[PDB]
Amino acid sequence: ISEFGSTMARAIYDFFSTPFGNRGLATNRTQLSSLLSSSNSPWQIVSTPEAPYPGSLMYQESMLHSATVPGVLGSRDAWRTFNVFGLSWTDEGLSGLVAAQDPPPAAPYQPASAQWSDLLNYPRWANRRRELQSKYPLLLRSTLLSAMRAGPVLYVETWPNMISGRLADWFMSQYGNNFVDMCARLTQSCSNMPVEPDGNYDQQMRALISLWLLSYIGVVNQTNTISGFYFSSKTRGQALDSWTLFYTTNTNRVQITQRHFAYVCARSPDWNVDKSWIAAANLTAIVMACRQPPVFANQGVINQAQNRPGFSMNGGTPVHELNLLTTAQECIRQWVMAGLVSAAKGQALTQEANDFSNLIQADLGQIKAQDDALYNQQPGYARRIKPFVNGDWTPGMTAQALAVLATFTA
Repeated sequence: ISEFGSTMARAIYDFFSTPFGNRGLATNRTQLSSLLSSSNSPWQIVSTPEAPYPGSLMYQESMLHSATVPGVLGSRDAWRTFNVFGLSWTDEGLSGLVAAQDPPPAAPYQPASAQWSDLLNYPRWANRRRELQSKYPLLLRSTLLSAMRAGPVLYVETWPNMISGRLADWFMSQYGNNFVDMCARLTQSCSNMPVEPDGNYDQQMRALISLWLLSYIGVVNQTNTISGFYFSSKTRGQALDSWTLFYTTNTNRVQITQRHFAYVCARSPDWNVDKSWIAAANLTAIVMACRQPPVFANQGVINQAQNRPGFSMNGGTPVHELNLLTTAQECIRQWVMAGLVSAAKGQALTQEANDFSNLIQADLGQIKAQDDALYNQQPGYARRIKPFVNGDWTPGMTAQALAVLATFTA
């Protein structure tokens, strides 16, 4: 940890496309169509058959970027004849995606699997910088999901008396609010981009992610607060989980002595149902977009994402992983230990977590198995969620990540 953190404005605008397998990019035109806005814009538990989970849109949008963006970078007129999956751009500014001609003007673009793009090769983005910067958090979010072996990474940073001054008043203005609402409002505030490293929006987003995470893992709770603040949920690891911002006058307040940083990813596929992890993953992309962030350890990203200058390196910042169930269980263990619930209410809670994780393993397991089968056999099949492997359900290195995160209060 540099004592200052990541103060450098962003100067490199790299994009990493989604890995795909034997039958190409696991999307089609019906799925891509479904992601667009009323105005045809790709840049603007409510499940659907097409997108079963919250984490579905994240994956499916990474395929939309990978299909549509890397193919127009060739120049100023690329958009006139460019088409992919039956879609074409409306203008050089990539405002909207509409139906292509068929036959098209040129041969349709072929997405490439797990491939890097320098987005500054787009002449318009090289000259009108503010219009790349405003799209880049979306594009970075895709890039990071594609580079991750499992679920989405979080940017996790604490610093000496981090919630104070106007940042304190800001958190107090949100007393009793839901975490996901807070995240959506900040996304909302960032639309008109000007996000400077260490500015107000930046410091809010970083402090929100780590306040939340440290409550998610149980080390921050009502007996152990950051400048009074903590998130709470009545349930833990369960369908009903809902994190509310609370404030305490009279309980222990941590004394952060130094700056702390970690990248933390979700190992287990239940990340797909976790709205708070996903909302934290979205802020993470806005936070990372505005700066040059820590360089990833190579072992933290898939093979095709290694050794990208400014992004990944031998010796980079490690990516810690969390099995979500293990973490729910550990959170609960922290709550019993803090005297926040009885030892018997701890068991009830563990059992409702274990029980919910059972229904999610099975629902995702079947989505996986159907998707895998259909991807290999049905041409032009649209996968509904990022591919995973059954081993992602083990704890893995969860305990290592919990031990590191517990030091973030010191």
